Parts: sequence; C-alpha cells; structure tokens
Amino acid sequence: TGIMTKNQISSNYYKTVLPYKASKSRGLVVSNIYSRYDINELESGLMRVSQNKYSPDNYLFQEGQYLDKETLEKWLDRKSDKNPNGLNPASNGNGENRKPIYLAHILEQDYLKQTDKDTVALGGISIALAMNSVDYYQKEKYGDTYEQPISDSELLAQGKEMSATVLNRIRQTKGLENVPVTIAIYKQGARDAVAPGNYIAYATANGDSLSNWKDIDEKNYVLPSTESAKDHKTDNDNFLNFKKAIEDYYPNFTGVVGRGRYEDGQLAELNIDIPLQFYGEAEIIGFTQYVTDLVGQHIPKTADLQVNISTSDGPAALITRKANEDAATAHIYD
Amino acid sequence: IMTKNQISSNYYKTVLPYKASKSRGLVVSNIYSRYDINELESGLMRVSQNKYSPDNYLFQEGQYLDKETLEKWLDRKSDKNPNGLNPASNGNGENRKPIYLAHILEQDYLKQTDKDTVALGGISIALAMNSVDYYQKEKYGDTYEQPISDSELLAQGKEMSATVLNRIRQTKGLENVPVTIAIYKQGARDAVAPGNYIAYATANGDSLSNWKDIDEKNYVLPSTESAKDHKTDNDNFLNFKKAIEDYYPNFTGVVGRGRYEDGQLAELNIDIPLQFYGEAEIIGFTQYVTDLVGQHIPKTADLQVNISTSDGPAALITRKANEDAATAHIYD
Repeated sequence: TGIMTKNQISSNYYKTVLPYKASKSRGLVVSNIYSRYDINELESGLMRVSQNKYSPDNYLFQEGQYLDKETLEKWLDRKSDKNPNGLNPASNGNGENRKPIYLAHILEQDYLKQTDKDTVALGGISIALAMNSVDYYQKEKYGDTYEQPISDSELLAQGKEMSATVLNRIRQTKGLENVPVTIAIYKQGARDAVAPGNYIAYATANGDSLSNWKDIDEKNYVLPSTESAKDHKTDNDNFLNFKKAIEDYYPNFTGVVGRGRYEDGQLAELNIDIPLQFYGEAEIIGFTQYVTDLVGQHIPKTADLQVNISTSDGPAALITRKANEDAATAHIYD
Repeated sequence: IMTKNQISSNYYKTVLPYKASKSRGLVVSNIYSRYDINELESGLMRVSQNKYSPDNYLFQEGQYLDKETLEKWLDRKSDKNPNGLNPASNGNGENRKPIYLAHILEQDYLKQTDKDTVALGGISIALAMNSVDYYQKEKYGDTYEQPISDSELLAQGKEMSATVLNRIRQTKGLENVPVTIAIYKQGARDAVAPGNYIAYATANGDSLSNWKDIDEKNYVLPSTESAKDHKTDNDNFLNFKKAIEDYYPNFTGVVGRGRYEDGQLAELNIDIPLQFYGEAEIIGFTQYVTDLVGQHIPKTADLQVNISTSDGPAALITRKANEDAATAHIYD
C-alpha cells in the first residue's frame, strides 16, 4: 500500500495511487480501439460511472491490476477449443449468417480506499465492455474491408450476456472474490464517425449476480451540424454565432468545430477545435485574446469548456472554462 | 475597439477589427526556428513596454512596412537593388561577406483617441541578426556555415538600425511617431536553445538614442551551462526530473527551457513528450507532475509544462510567477 497524488485536477477524476502501478494490460486499449476519442470516452466515462458508487472524496484510482494482457486477449478472441475462455462468438464463416466480433475491448479500473496512514485496500473494481457498433472484417488478405452494422439493441443484449460471464470470472479471481463489481457497456463509434460513441448501460454486483441494468443517456454531437440543429438547436445556434464571429474578423479560419458531450440531454463538455496554419506568434496571441472574448459572449457557462488552438507542429494556445465559472482562462504556448 | 482579454502582463490588447500584418508570414520564411520566432515577437513586445505601456496602448501587427519593401531591404545591396541592407556579394570564398540581417519585424502601438477611434502612437522594430549564416556554394549542394560574433552582429545591427530609422522617416505616416528599434540575435539552426535580444534604442526624431544593453538568455535544463550559471535552478530541475523517473522510468525525455532576464529566471517551459498508451495513464501522470512542480519548482517564474504525444497535446500545467497552486488541464 501507500500514498496517492495530491492534485485531483477535476472532480470527474480520482486521485491516483502511488507508487505508480502501470496497467497489467498497458497499451492494449490503443490496439483495440480505433479512435482516440472513443478511447477517452471509454476511460473517462468509466470513471464517471464509478462515481455513482465510489466518491473521489473517499476513493483512489489505479489502472487495472487484476486482469492481465494475456488473459484479456484470450477473452477478446473468438471462442474456440484452443481458446475456451474467448468471449466473442465462435466463427461460422465470413458469409451471411456470419457471427460478428461484438466485443472490441475490456477495460479494468480499480478503486482503492485508504484505511490508515500508509495503507490502501481494494474497495471495488469497474469493468467496461467496449462493443462494436460496426464490425470490420476482410474475407481475404488484401480483400475489401466489409462492414457489419450492429444495432444498439443487439450490442446491448450481447453486452449484458458477456457481462454475466465476466462477473463470474472476476468472482473466481484471487483477491476479487469479495469486491463489489461494477460493469458498464460502451458503444464504440464507427471508424469514420464524425463523433465518438457513448456509454449505454451499467450494472453492479455486490454479490454473485448483476443488479438490474440502468440505462445511461450519453451522446456526442458535432457542432455545428444538422443533428445538433435538430436536438440542441440553442447550442447549435450559439455555436454558429461563435463561428461567424470568428470568421467576421478572421475569414479564412473556417475549420472551427465543436465536439459536445451530452448527458441526459444537457451539454456537459464542449471541446472546440481550431486548427491553424502558423504565420507568426503575434497573430496567435491576438486571435486567442479575441476567441477568449467570444467564448464569454457565445458559449453557455453550464458546461466545461476547452478550446484547442493548434498548428501542425503542436499546440498554439489553450482556452478553458469550468462549468459554472464566469471567466475563461487562456494560455499561449511558449 | 480592442480585445478585452490580455492573457498575460507581457502582452498588449490587440486592435479590432483585426488587421493582418502587411508582411504576414514573412517571419516564418525568414527565421528558421519557431523558438527564435517566439523570442523575436514576444521579446519585441517586452521591449516595447519600456516605452508604450499596455495600460495605454493597443497592439497591431506591422502595417507600414509591407512585404515587398522588407524583402527589398533584406536583400544584399547591388546595382539592381541599391536598397539592400546586407553587404554586396563578393564571392563565396575566404573573403565572403555574410548575410548579417535575416529579418525585420514591425509592431505598431496605437492609442485610443475616442470611443471608436485609434491613432498610431509609436512603433517598434526588430532587426533579427544571424549568429550563423547558412549558404550553399552550388545549387543543391552541402550547406556551409559562417558564424558571426556577438560584437560584429551588434555593430552591424547598430549601423543598419540607423539606416532603417532614416527610411522609416521617409515612410508616409511614420514621419513623427516615436520609434523603438531593438537588435535580436538569432540562435543557430541546431542550437539547443534559441537566441535573444541584445540591445535597443529609441528615437522621437531622426537620431537614435544611446544603445541600451539587454541582458536576456535562454538555457536548456538540465545542462552544463545552466549548472554553471544558475546552479540552483539546475539543481531544482534535476531533482524534479529525478522524481519523475522514480515512478515513471520509461519516459525520461523531460527537458526544460529557461528564459532569463538580468540573470533571473523569467519563464520555465518544461517539455515532456510521451508515447500514448492510454488516457488514465496520462491523467495519473499529470496529477503526479502537478505535485512535483509544487515540490521542486520555485514559484519565482512563470511556468508551463507541455505534456504531449506525436498527435497533439495531452496535458498542460501552468503556474504564474508568485502563484502558489499550479493548474492542470487534461486534453479531451
């Protein structure tokens, strides 16, 4: 056991245990999840789900230590006599009644509680099953890449079934026999998706069986877009005004795009991307000052806000404002 | 009008509606290192605050010296271009005269005269000097280097500044305004740290004042040079680096870039380039580094920690001079 970090950074995060323990499946998520935006959603979102049961006021976070790379890779593979623990369906051809890869990845997070001066004990674990919304496959090397769409209902049904199997195994895993297990089902977006996927449900096992599944209303939108105009017109309009204001004084900077994460239909976090070509540093400074004014005037202060102004060579400026905070803060990279 | 957020005491508020530099992008063509470009432009703003308070003046990128004029002046002097400030060519041999002047930067400083009007109140000019002149003897051939001493580039700089001021006084709109001119020394292309300003002078008329030395220098931390000149900052940086490798021995490429003014650390930029293995990993690491800056980095200087991957920024930690708590942001 031991201490932890002292800076939390954000309430959505837990303090992390030290000495640092690196994931026993470190990096697997990068090879299994195509989009970095799905990766962020998966890991950040599972911390969000954990906060329903484990307060960051009282619990510490550690990357998954109990399920290792090799074990996770066996579970992620198709079932088979040579891979009996595989969670995905056994192959029955690449044709029509084909059985897809439903499961792309399994994420483990450990939640520890400090019990005295120098000791922390495991208070619970969270698991995410990252499900495919589109399964990509080839019928031969160098062949075309085919897509099999999977509905929310089918991926939800498969996820619930696999989650049962996963819980039973954790229960048979040394040092996890007792710990409450929280499992969440994540829907990965398509590879060419304009926005990442989202969590869809979760359940908790205090004992030997999962509770009823609770639905999660989480969705990511691009701003501006027809979908945003439709479901969140006010956010879309505000964003369009923000954009137009930028272009009124900076006509060619038209790449302004927003990535809005919604929970229960309310904007929780808006990431505004502004990719630029570099023409000089004063240009960046003045632009960032102006955008900082514009977020004050156009962007609702009920969501966490990040404006990433960057060039090909890296970040140029950052503007941030926390939910319910009046003033944005800007930094010019040096 | 103007921008309302200043962002930093080192910066001016900017004139609106925005007017692009009349020499937009020339600095990128002319100055090899992005770190020299930042020094050149931010550094000219710091110089300008000796004469034009950001409480009183608004900033605009240079409008009076356009690209064609600057390019004309940046050329070597010749019969077809008597206007070039650089020495006439006399071969690529032992007697080779180098390109002393790489770039000329103009910054305009405006005063608000009424509710919706501004007027030019002063200008600042930087002459960016080469410390190493790079050239080819044959098209497509090896790149040869001609180093230039501080004393020679300072002298050439002072002489050219006088000529530049003369021409400024023949430029429409610039006949009467206060002018500040500063000499900037560009670092080498493969230098571990960028160059620095070395002197500046002012003129309300057609004659520059006496030149005032500027004591500015950039260091890499840790390094032999910083261990000698600024031992305490170097030691603190080593301790910081060591605490990182204690728990995260994998990524050891932590490097600091320290800008010093009059011998004191003014700004510390810590670069931590990472490979991406996952998001939780970044979050935990950023919390830990945020802890370490409080424990190891004295709050006497503005601080920036850029934790990044090859595909973009991952986390930023900042702390202003004299600010007790650092603030971190995780990129999403």
